[PDB]
Amino acid sequence: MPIIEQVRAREILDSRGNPTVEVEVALIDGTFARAAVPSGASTGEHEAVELRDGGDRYGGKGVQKAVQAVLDEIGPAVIGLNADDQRLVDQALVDLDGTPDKSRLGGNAILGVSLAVAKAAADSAELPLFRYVGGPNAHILPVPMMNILNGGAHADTAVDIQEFMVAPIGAPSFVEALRWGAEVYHALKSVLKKEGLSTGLGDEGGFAPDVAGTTAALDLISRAIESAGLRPGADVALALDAAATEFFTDGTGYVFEGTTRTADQMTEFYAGLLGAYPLVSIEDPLSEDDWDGWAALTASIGDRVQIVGDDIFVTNPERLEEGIERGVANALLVKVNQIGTLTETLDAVTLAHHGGYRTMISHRSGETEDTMIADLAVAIGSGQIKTGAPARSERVAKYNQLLRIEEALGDAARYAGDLAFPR
Amino acid sequence: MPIIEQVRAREILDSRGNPTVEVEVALIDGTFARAAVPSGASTGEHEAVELRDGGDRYGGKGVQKAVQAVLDEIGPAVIGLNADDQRLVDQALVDLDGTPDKSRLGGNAILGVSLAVAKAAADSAELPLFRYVGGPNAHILPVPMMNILNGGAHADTAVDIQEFMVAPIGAPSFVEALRWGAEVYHALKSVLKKEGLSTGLGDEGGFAPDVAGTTAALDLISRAIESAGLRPGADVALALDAAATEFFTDGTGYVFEGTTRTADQMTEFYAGLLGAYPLVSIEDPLSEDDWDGWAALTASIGDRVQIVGDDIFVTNPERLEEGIERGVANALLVKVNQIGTLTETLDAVTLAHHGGYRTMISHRSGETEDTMIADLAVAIGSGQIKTGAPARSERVAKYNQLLRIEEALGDAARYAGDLAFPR
Amino acid sequence: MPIIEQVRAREILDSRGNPTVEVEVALIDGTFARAAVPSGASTGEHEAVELRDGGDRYGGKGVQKAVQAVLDEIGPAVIGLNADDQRLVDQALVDLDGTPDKSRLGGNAILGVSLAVAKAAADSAELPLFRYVGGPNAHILPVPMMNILNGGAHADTAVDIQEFMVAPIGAPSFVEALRWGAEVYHALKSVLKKEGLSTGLGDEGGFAPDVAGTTAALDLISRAIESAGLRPGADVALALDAAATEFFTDGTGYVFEGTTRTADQMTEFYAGLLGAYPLVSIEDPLSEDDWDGWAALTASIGDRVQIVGDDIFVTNPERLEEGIERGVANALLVKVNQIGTLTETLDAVTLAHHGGYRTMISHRSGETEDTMIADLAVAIGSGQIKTGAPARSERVAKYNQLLRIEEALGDAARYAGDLAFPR
Amino acid sequence: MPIIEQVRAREILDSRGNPTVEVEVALIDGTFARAAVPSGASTGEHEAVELRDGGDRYGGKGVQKAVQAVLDEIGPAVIGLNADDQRLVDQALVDLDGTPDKSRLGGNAILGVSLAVAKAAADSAELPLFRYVGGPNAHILPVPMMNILNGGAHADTAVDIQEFMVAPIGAPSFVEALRWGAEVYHALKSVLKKEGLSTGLGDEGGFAPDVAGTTAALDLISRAIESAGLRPGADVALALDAAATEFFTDGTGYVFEGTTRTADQMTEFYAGLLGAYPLVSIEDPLSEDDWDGWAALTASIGDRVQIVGDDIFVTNPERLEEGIERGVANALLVKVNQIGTLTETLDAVTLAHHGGYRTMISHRSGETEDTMIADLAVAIGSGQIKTGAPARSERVAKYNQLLRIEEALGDAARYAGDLAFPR
Ligand SMILES: [Mg+2]
Ligand SMILES: [Mg+2]
Ligand SMILES: [Mg+2]
Ligand SMILES: [Mg+2]
Ligand SMILES: [Mg+2]
Ligand SMILES: [Mg+2]
Ligand SMILES: [Mg+2]
Ligand SMILES: [Mg+2]
Repeated sequence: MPIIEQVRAREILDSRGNPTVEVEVALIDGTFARAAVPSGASTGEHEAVELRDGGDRYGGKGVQKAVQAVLDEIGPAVIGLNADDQRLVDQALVDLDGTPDKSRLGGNAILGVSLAVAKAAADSAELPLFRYVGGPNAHILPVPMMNILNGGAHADTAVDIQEFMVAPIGAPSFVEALRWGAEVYHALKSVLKKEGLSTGLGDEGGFAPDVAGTTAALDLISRAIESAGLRPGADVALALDAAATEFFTDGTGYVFEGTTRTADQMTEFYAGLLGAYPLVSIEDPLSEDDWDGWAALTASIGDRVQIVGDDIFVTNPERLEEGIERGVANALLVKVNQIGTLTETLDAVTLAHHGGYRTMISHRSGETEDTMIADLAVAIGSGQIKTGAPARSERVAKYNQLLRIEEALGDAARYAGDLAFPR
Repeated sequence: MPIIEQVRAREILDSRGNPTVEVEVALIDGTFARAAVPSGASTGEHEAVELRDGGDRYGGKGVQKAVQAVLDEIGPAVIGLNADDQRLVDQALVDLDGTPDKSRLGGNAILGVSLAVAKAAADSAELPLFRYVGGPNAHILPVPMMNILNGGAHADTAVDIQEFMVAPIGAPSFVEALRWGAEVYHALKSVLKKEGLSTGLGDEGGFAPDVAGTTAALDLISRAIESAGLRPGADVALALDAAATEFFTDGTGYVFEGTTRTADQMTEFYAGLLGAYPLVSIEDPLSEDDWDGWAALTASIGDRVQIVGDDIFVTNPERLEEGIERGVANALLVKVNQIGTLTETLDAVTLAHHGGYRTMISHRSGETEDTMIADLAVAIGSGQIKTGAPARSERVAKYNQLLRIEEALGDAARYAGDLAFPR
Repeated sequence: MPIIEQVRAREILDSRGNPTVEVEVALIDGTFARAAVPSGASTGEHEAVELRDGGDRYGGKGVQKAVQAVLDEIGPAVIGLNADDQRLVDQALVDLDGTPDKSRLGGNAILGVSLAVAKAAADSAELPLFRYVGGPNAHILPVPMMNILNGGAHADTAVDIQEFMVAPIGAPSFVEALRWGAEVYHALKSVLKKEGLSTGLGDEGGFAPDVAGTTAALDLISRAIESAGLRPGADVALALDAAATEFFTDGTGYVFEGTTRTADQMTEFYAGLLGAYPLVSIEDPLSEDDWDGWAALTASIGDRVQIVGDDIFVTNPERLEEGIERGVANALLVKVNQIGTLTETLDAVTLAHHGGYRTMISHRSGETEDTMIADLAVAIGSGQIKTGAPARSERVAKYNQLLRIEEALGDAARYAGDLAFPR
Repeated sequence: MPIIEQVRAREILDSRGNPTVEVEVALIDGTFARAAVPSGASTGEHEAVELRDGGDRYGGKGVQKAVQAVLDEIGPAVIGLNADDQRLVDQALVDLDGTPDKSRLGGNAILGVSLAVAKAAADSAELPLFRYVGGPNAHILPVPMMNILNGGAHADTAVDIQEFMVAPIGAPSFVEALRWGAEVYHALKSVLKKEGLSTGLGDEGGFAPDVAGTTAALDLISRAIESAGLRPGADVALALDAAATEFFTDGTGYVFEGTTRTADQMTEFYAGLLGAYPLVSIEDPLSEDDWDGWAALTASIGDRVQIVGDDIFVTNPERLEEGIERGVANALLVKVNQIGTLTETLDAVTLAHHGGYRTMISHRSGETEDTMIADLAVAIGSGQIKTGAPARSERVAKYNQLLRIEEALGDAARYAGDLAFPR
């Protein structure tokens, strides 16, 4: 039966060398699932809170407190519930915590137990995780948005756009899309090494060279796409993650490239970018509190390009409805550890689907060898995924799992190429 | 394993005394599921073709040919595939037929095998059918739209609105919604018996009295709602199924109550109805070819009420996209036997979800003791269902199955009342 | 029964974005294993060769040919053998190939099948992989040598030594050793900023600074160790990977720091290093063909430091015996894919144990999410491991698996700290 | 599961008619393994002591109270541990005893439980007892060293060496080595009968003739090897067990053959023997405490012959490290009941492997029908075994078990002939 019997937790290291929680759920017969909780560089004001130790051990980032919370409190609080009742167990956890941010028990411990329970339920049904979480109709493979060139808050560089991403929208299958992405990645590596720029990978596997500006970066990416043998826009498109909050001082304006601008001038810069390049999506173009500027930008360019809300929404339904009503950000970015449980994740992605918003399962800066977000991007049928460059196998494990998913589907699979970017 | 071993078929009677197909799929384990194929009265032409015998036996409606087709072709054509690969088996069937409307093998045989395969896959996973088809997040119980008063193409009467439906949107749970529906039904029965009107149930369990007109019918329904002890609009709302095609002569106009009117005057009549009554939804307000009039009506009153497309769309994605682009009919009506397979059903309901359209799992005129559309309306989370009045247990089996579903969910369940009719 | 039933391979991406092989050997019971084959940055003249595709697809590095080889020949050539007869299957493969380098079938396909059948002959007995491969006495956790600072043939800067490593030899347990390593890593990450340098991770997770020379690098590392809160030598030692072949022009001397030197001069440089720093191990100090210089260096400084043979031996027993005879390289470096199969690895490590040589299970430049070298370094009881810096979770997966191994052992485990570097 | 459930013990007779202990560890599954504890003719000053009854029953050698120690203390003290954790259970026993030589509970009541659990941690995994203890690479069949001619402390004779042994190093396989040993044995039996001597078997199956001097014994053995059809040195070597502690009066000297001699004289006697005969190994050449003479003898001839201590080390790691650092003897005998547990045995054999010492699993004077030392000599890959002459089926059971092992290996097996005696 799918009734929880044991809940264990241990402390491991994530892809960046910081501690994190690993939860192992054992069912009565022997079904034994294991899930590790990813982490993020920016805490925010609305996400769930990670319960860190604090002090001098591990630089104050130990998670012995969350491990102890799982081993003494959450364990018996879920031992005995029904695995296939995700909403039951997740409401149990959310009430056992009792706070609107889950900070008393930490979002990481709760998410670890939630995810391991979902994995054990999918293992029990003998379905594969994507089939369970998505049902019978889970057949779509997502377009990998590969962040190949890093800037902004990741390195000392003039550019302040965080992530520059390519998207192989013109590929016939998913495996060919992965091949094109890897080829563009190596072509860009060669192009960089040619101009005496640094080829030291950041935290996302993307490069961090000292480029002149955003336009020079996009032109370098276009050169790399051309050198691979493809056609920009018809085969490979471009995408941005601006993260304007990382350079927005409240009440003065967005200091961009040494020139203070209003929301209007940022929208003009974005319009120029969209004109001169085959951009298909921009993520967090303005700050997460400048709602009026966001509505202005959605009116201006919000039908020639996809507008992804990464920080303005925190995968919270309560902020998602408020952004739906005011006509902003016709796209969501689903990070599973910004909400704390799988159930609220599915609810927010449903709420964003029924509002005309595309979604995009995304990764964190500190990931692990867990490849669940691939299964989750296939199950919910998002048709987009953002899980880094084809390097640093914490990022490549996701692509490998998507390859295995496509092979397991077989003739049923469909690649969501160019059907995810109509504009 | 979920690999198909045997496929049988027999000929049974539906709720109206006409033959239909019953398919029994037996898996290797011992999982043995059966499913019967419903059949409606009105064929919208675009929908899949129902392969009948023709002749003198059973009035020319025998289905011995579909039974033979299942026993000689489809059986070995699916024996050996993987049950959980719904899209695999359904594409196998659709190619084995080879026609754009499945007329060579009939939509009924193909749908019977599809549904029995889905039932055996859900039984294999040991999940319940709604949990399988909907995943982990299948928790919403739909608002039952109970057709209590029949007119139009169902009896000799001055009214030409086909179905008059009530909807308990104000109930706290699903059980109380069913109770309120049954109480309104019996109150209306008493109100009818008082005025010496006929209490002979039609094909939907609804009554067929010789009332003056649409307004008199709605006033009688409001009297019945008041006599039950509830408040019209706050507790119970009203709904219409016009089926205008049943009185639309092409090139002349909608002959309503002996007066030929254009689309404009029909929209004015509908606006008057919406004003004087708490109508929340109208289904097929105009013909299925008067696209311009439909766009006009969607612009005029298509934000004060729900516009359900029953015939203008036939659960076909190719017509659904075309109706999406032209701004028409912000609601779909999902009939499983108008498309022929479960897979295309799920695809059309997905396509209508991501377009701002609410859906509504619906029944046919000739049903059976099969309660699959209840599980299907819970799984896809439509939040609405149309399965007749609480009588004629081919209609009540669905409500009973929804009660069992709610009991099995428990604390996780949520009634979709007042969240499915914002206007 | 542990008899092989199926063997199937697919093509995936490794940690560097290049293709590689992944084999999945199922057993007649249900045991289903999976092992991906690593590949290094640079190979030599004596190891087994990888069967790459060549051409334009994937930059000429596709492995579709090795996948096809597994699926047509290696598959049926082992289906039916006994899993626990590791010495049977590996000789079967080695004869089926027929060449001294496994060129006909590629070392990668052979190694994939070897490792996967080993992971199934350990999963069958329900033992854990380390307990199987090592027996009942497998209880020692190795000292992690963490490559934190990269140089030489990687960042093309003024440094020539390839890998600078730290080794927490003074820790009480393994988990504290991992903590100390991570803390030294994060301290160096800040010392770099405090000396105006870059924090771009290389291929091993180590940093790529533009520091003056070798001595400056060791001084920077010592500063980071002091800033972490530990004591150099008593808590944390140091290590080197000279990789002399990358700067040795045959017929002339080693070109170091811009000067041509003889073997004697390099030995004096290494002695000056051993002087002012707590170096415990140097790897490949001279080229893999300068045997006489190797004997000289072994007799000179082979009593005060460990001498690791990385290229002078390729995990080949036939070269290992010769290096044993002439008195060189008191330590071996075990890379599993430089010999092509598990059995030859076990034989070479046995041969190096019975000769007074310490061993060190090592990683390749392109790894995957496979964590077999952790189990293998616990099983053979090497007491040392070299698997990169605590970053880039293709490196951190090994440390996480070693943590799980220590937790599973419990009181039995012993950390081999300060018992692996007597000199 | 490998969790101990029941532990029993009874008192049986060994090969010499003295009582001994027989333990029967049972597992929860049904795994039921028994193991009898051997006992030597004479103990020393550092082994673990046997807990004899003392008194008049069985000549004071009863073990009725070591049988009781297992049924009242050790039983519940191990019932519940994990079989595959040899380190765990063996440390549990060693602490439950609490003495430096296991005297409180006897070194026979503990070793029985150790062995009978290991015979269930191998029976459970369905591996054979030799694959478990040695892993997957256990393939080497040892060179049988057959003691065919007894002298010294065994019979009233002018011979001073204890055991004269032959070793078929030139055989192609193990079965041919056993055949050659048996043929030499019968040839010697015929030569003895033909030269007017006695054929009374000692405690090892070897003969006890009344011959004069060592040289005459080696000449008899060489004549038997010649008469068998072989040639000394190329086919069959020779070996000695001086056991010189049995005639070393401390402070006076090695009185033998009517000459009191110092350690220096014995080295010349051994050198003369080594010259005139093809000796490959001498066991206990000088004494249990004459360390300086041992170092001298190791310097003198310790690279032209193997030096076995057996008594100078007692399979105790503590004395082994001292003998390593002083580098006295090139080899040791691994007697499992001189250390008390299986774990400490493996630890000492590992410690002596990594020091340049070859090992030799050996038997005791009083053995049983237990054939564990064969499985243990092939698992640790010692390449040598000393288990008596091919007679007295307590000694032949070991050879029969090695034959079964060689048959079960198949093509994987390798005979360690002439690779175990390079000198
Ligand atoms: Mg962020
Ligand atoms: Mg972002
Ligand atoms: Mg109809
Ligand atoms: Mg209708
Ligand atoms: Mg190399
Ligand atoms: Mg190296
Ligand atoms: Mg003795
Ligand atoms: Mg002896």
